[PDB]
Amino acid sequence: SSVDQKAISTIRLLAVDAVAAANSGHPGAPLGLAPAAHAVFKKMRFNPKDTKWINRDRFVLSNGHACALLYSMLVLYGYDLTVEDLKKFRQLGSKTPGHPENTDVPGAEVTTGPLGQGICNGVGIALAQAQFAATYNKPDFPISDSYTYVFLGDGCLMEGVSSEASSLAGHLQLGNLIAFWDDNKISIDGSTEVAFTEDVIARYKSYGWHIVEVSDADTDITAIAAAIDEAKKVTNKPTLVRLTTTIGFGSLAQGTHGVHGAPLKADDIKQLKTKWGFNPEESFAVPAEVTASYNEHVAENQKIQQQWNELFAAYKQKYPELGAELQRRLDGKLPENWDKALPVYTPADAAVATRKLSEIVLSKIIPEVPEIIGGSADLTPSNLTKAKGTVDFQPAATGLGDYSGRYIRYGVREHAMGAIMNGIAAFGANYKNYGGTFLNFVSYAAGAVRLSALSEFPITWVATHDSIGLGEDGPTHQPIETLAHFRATPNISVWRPADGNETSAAYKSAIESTHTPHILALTRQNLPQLEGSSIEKASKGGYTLVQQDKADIIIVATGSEVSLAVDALKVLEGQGIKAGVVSLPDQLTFDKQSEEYKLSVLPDGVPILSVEVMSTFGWSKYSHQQFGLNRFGASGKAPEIFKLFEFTPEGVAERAAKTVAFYKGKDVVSPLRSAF
Amino acid sequence: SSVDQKAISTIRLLAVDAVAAANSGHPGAPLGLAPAAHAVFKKMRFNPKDTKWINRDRFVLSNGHACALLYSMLVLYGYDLTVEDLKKFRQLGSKTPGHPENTDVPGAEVTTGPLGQGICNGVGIALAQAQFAATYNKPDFPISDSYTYVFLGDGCLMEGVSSEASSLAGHLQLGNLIAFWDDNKISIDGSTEVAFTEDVIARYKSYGWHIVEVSDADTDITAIAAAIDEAKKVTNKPTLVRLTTTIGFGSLAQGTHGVHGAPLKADDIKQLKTKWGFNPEESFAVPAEVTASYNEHVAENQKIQQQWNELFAAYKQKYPELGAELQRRLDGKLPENWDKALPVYTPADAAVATRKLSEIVLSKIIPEVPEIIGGSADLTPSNLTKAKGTVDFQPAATGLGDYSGRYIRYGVREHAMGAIMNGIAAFGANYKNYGGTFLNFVSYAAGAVRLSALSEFPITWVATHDSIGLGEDGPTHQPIETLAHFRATPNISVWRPADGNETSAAYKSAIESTHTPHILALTRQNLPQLEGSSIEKASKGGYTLVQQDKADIIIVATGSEVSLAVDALKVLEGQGIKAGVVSLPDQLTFDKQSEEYKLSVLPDGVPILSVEVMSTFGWSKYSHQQFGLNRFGASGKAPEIFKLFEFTPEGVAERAAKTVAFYKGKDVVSPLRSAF
Ligand SMILES: Cc1ncc(C[n+]2csc(CCOP(=O)(O)OP(=O)(O)O)c2C)c(N)n1
Ligand SMILES: Cc1ncc(C[n+]2csc(CCOP(=O)(O)OP(=O)(O)O)c2C)c(N)n1
Ligand SMILES: O=C(CO)[C@@H](O)[C@H](O)[C@H](O)[C@H](O)COP(=O)(O)O
Ligand SMILES: O=C(CO)[C@@H](O)[C@H](O)[C@H](O)[C@H](O)COP(=O)(O)O
Ligand SMILES: [Ca+2]
Ligand SMILES: [Ca+2]
Repeated sequence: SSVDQKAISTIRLLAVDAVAAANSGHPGAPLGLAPAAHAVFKKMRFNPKDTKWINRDRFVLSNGHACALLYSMLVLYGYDLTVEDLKKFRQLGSKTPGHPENTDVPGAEVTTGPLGQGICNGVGIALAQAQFAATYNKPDFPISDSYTYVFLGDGCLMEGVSSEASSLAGHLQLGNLIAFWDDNKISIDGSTEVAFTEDVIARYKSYGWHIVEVSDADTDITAIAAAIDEAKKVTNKPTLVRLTTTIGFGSLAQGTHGVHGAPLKADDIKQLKTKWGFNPEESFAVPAEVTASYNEHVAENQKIQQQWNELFAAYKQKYPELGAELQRRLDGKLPENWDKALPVYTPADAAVATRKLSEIVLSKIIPEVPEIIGGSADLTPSNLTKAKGTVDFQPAATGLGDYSGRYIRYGVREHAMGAIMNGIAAFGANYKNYGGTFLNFVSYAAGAVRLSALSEFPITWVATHDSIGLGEDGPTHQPIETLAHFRATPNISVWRPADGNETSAAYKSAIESTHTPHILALTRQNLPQLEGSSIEKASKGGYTLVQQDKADIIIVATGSEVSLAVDALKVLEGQGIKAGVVSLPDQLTFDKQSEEYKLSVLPDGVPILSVEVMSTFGWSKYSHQQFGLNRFGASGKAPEIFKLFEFTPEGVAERAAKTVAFYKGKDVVSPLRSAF
Repeated sequence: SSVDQKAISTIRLLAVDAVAAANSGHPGAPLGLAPAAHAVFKKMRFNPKDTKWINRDRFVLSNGHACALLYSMLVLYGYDLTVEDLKKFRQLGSKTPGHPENTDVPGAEVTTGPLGQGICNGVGIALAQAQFAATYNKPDFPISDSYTYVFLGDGCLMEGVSSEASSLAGHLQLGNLIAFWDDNKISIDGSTEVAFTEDVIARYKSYGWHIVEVSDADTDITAIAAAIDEAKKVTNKPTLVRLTTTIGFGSLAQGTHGVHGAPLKADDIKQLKTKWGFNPEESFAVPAEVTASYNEHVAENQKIQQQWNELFAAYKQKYPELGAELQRRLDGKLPENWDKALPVYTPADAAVATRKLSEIVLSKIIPEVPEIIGGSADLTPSNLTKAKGTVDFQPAATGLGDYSGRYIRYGVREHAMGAIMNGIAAFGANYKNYGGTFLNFVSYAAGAVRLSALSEFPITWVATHDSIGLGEDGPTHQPIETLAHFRATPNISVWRPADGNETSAAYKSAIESTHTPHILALTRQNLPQLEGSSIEKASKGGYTLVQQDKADIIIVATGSEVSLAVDALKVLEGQGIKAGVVSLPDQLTFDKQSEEYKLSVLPDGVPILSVEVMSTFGWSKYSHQQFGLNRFGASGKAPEIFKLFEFTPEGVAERAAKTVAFYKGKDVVSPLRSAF
């Protein structure tokens, strides 16, 4: 009460002092949201000493620039983050980076800062919670009953990705999602009147959300707590709580854009402290009564988790099969020998498009690995991402699925699908989740994909129609730059399998992943089964498909161009040129192999030509010369497009012959060599 | 009447026959939207023989997969597109590609197919029209009074980019925008009930749009025409017309997802023809009464344009200064010697961040070039994109600006900003428009940026905070992959100027552009004025900044790393190594120079090391070894991040020395050489 007010002041002043010490960062939203943070964390169930308790409530700061607020809460509650870490806010190597990162910050569920992402991550956490609860809960066994609390600002509400995810969350009736809009009428460019005058509340009602409005969120923590209680009674709608706040509340500069994103003036900090009963000569004060009050809540939460552990033990007795499955998932382990379900092919099998091979893999592994769920952005019958016989993830009230379903209809929402996948991964419980679209439209989701990599989440894009091989839809659909973009992003495995065995290797990697997102670039068109491919060899990312001791040239290729390279080898033989072929289904996986393995694939002393029907960027890592497509495509029958751009056996052979000639009398060393 | 019905049938059957001949494409939405297309084009003012008449109404097919409908309208109205072109729908090299492309299709204002883009392009066309009208119209001189008509589907309404643009368009009170939702309750994955159950109409009202609902848009062309008349009376709101249609109307498979995206069965086409009075044995029928009726409307429109030409002549008499400016703009010519306003610097001038240099350029050229308008995605005081003293583009009713304003508050809406910029460029009248955000968040707009390149639109991104040099905001804000992504996209000039003179060259290129979008990657941090830079040399895209005959190594760098390379040259001199320095402010501009010019910059016989604090992808085009940053960044003071990653004079010198050693006794040829 008095202690509640002191806690709020403590939070506010820790945040302002952290910004002040860094002389960098964002004091405004922390000042405005400290009452709400105090109220929400008092309602949340969490263990600072076990950040991975699966039935914890989750908190996401979607307005991630406000992270001094989050860090202050985590410090006050005794997470593995201290006042000394706050004093190192925004400093190189600290645990308090300028935007929250789940890899570095204990209690940061996701990485935010790029606006709009966190609320979508919250949708995914809530989606996973609903699916998890439907899969495991039993009468008298509420294994999963947690909530997902999200703070977001005007910036997040302006980013289209949040509209996508909010439309979908309302459709999915996600009643355990409770989001709070920091309604402070200020963004970087000033008043929201200059660019953001829509009726946000009316829009959220149009999505099927419940609304609670708190008119004085600067002080009315009673109403904020009551809004949470109200939201919990509305079990079939996500709730948006409108928190009408003053940005920078208490500052001389409150209610202005100047308090958004720069440190307060020293005299402003002094009057903040004196107004709230603190010592203006002191920084980073933590009144012991605040610590005590917060510790009481932690102790209660720890007793809740202790009881949850006993509930889980009793669950394993009453439901031994589900209990063992749940234990395995919480231990982060896939089913024993699950990969024996992966399809295997021989060169005698028929040609198949890698999108169809992907369908077949999914159909075999989904029944074996319950923690696989996924969907498509309105391309299910084109991406081939649904296993026959599975049920869609939908609220049962719709009649269209159930929360125990495993297939998500994302609609035409690639960016939100990407960020929702990140939230599903962030939920934990070993979820291995995927999302289908055309490769060219993965680009719509770049904001989220990049965060999958930075956050180290094992999400998977099923990215079909990978090239000019899709044909008639034409250049607005045909990737050119796309693989280069994602390969140039740290920590993305970009698999472009050539055939059945390679597609199984790509899935083995994607599903086994624990820290690396995957993009599977798959074909519309049929490709032959290759002589020399296997799951084992393709699992190395790059391998020698056709070994030619005494090669005059090695052709390195991916996907649809491996078969082309093999056909070019035969043309070259007729010209008296001996070629080897390397298949490079994943450059990242290949890069992580030993130097000796990599040199066995790309040796010294032989010219290497790359062939891939998109950008040549990156390919000089593996080749001396590069045959690619650095112009936009065309609308026509796919074989005619390939002929137009000379991606034919003869066109490849011609460039291979020119490569052999270009290096005659030169000393050639592997592209893997470098000066540093 | 009877002729109206025959026209609608003609449109429907041309579209279905085009799909049938290609055995590829999308018959459903063309069948459903033919009544609306017929009605809208009858209300539109356009000249098939002058696609660039500046006061034409514009039409945008945002659901671009429905382009057989658009092509049928263009053929029937006598644009430079014939039945023979329709017979070549989706065929290599035809003028009827599988999605409309403004470069290839007469009467296609923009390139659509990637969902959500076209409606945003329409917002930009309407924005430009409003700004253009406010700038030039005078009493009795309605130089510009045209409308922007957009067709869009459920897919476009699900893509977040359309929410961004619709929020902004409602805020901007764009009363000459009239959009039509194809409300057919079907997408690729089936019924919209599976993923898209929001109250679209309520959402559009929340943005401040006017609504008209047409309950039977399969037949009620009277109500569609009346909806247009109603929309035109609402001058301070964009209008959404809900067209309740049956996808594939008339087909045996109408009302199903199967009619969305594959050819109809032959017997289905036969019964379509017989039901509508056509010969089932005939394809591509064009009844002469339809041609006649459409020609009447063209003739009336041509008389309207003829009168507009006389109005323009009278305008030039009454308002000679504005008239000459308008003529110049319609001739596609910038003001004579406008570039004399570009700022010029010497090495004696102070260090300045290239974001601040950009502000100064804009402040000098905006007063000289009226066709420059632009804005920022809620980063105006950080991107520095507004010239002091200019007025924002806002409806005057808000009191916050005027439609004659030149500065757009886009809000936190990068993707819509990108697509709106494309629409402003598509309007014509020599508009040279720009949009500011942080470089890392240009990625949120990749869907639109790619279309800027494919559409050949001279738009400009003012992309500040380009690297780890931004410091404390950390890795969620620091570009790594971003330049590689856009450089790998065909037809994007990616300028990364090092200093004042280079920044002026970058703007000279961006503003003179007529077919190439520009991204200007600009710094937060200060950089020195370079000895050896000039507008003239930087205008070549790459140039020798420090010439060293007898160089042991050449260091090629961009942006902030050019000064670093110059400092490394001094360290190397102390180690007995002579270096030259190349500055490469735009790789695309450089690539377009003559081979002899390029070789004068990157000669044979000398190792070349690239230095740029982001991905090394692409750099092997210009260098033998590459020093870059292929991992994510860090949150800290920027100079400490540079030190951590060894982007220091000593760290560059060390790698340069290792490069010299690596090539000792090797024959080195320019990276510009290739085997083919
Ligand atoms: C995708 C993206 N675009 C731009 C930014 C730059 N940026 C950070 S905060 C911010 C404005 C935030 O306004 P709001 O969310 O209302 O925060 P508040 O001012 O209330 O603290 C912007 C534009 C960003 N972080 N992410
Ligand atoms: C950004 C983007 N994502 C995905 C696609 C793939 N695609 C084309 S049409 C379409 C569905 C369109 O549904 P709707 O707009 O309702 O069209 P209709 O079925 O009514 O013809 C999809 C998902 C695309 N063209 N663009
Ligand atoms: O327009 C689009 C996607 O941009 C879709 O309809 C796309 O054209 C699909 O290829 C068609 O629906 C046909 O699908 P598929 O034969 O490629 O599986
Ligand atoms: O959080 C964000 C952007 O992601 C913004 O507030 C960003 O941090 C800006 O850098 C701050 O507002 C400070 O701006 P500036 O000093 O870099 O111009
Ligand atoms: Ca705000
Ligand atoms: Ca539809």
